Amino acid sequence: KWKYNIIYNMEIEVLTGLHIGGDSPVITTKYLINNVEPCDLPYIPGSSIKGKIRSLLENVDYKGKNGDDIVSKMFGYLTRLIIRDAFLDDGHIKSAEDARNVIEIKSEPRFIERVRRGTKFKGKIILSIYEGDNEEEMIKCLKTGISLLEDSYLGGNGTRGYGSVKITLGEPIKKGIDKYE
Amino acid sequence: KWKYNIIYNMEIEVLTGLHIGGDSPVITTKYLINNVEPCDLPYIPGSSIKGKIRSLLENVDYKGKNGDDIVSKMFGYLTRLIIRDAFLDDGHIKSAEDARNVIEIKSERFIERVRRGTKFKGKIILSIYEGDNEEEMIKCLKTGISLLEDSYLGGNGTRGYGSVKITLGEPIKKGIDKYE
Repeated sequence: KWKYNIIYNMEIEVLTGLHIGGDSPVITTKYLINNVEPCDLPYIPGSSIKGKIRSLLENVDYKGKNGDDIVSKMFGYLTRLIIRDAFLDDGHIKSAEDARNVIEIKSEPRFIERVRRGTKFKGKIILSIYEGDNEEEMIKCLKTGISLLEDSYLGGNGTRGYGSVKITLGEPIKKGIDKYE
Repeated sequence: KWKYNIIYNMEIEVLTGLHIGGDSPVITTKYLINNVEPCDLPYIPGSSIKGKIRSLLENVDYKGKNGDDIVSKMFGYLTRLIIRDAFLDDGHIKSAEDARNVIEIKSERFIERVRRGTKFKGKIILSIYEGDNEEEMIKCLKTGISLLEDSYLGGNGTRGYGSVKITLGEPIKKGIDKYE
């Protein structure tokens, strides 16, 4: 039986140049910049965050308060955790030329695209809570997974120093059946 | 099996004009001056430091206590050593007063180079697994850093460019405890 969803308005700040692949470009999608101009701009796929956090917890052998596989129960072997695609906070992005200033071309002698340090992504995380679930343990498993990621990296070329990320969850919003009406 | 991570707060001080390429400009990224105004200012890519340190270790034929290719086990052939990009100390970005002095235009052709005395900071993350030689790993990293100080970062090292002083903080050990 379902209790409520916990909603997190997550923010992802790029600390070192971030490369999530699609010369190798980063994955992009169409934005309407300044509510006028169509522009292809980076986004962070939810699969990248969820897959990276999951692999990090499996590397540290994260188990629940007992021996339970909370990692499997949350991230999947009924859905308990969605991490959606995150899109650019277009807060200081007012023209298509301001847009892909966001992207740096970095040589390594191929040329790799990266999302420059300081760009911010906004995305939702939805946690579904059912009766019999340990909400505090699930949040904790999510939090320390985020902690693991910040001492690691998103995307590729992390050995080269790419993809250091600061993840900020807001305060949790609990929505029960009442709030959906 | 993972045991812990070792975090070093790293500092890099330019001793002689450092040129890491992108008239020949140095690689730059967007900074914020006073956290208001944008400006393109230099940074040191982590690949420059890691690549030069490994390159130096190899010209020396560095090995572990046995025939260990510890350079490969660390710098790669699982991740064990991350060297992140290094960005300007927040002292150089309190005003436009300081951003202009950071870059010197030196004739040789005009070559940009980061002025002597500017400081960068970044992180070195080491991951230690079951059966890895932590003492030799740290020794191999520190030996490469030591060799770097008698070499150079970037280009035109023969002309005296890119002398660098690297300072590692005290190591921060982080097991599962510090991540919960």
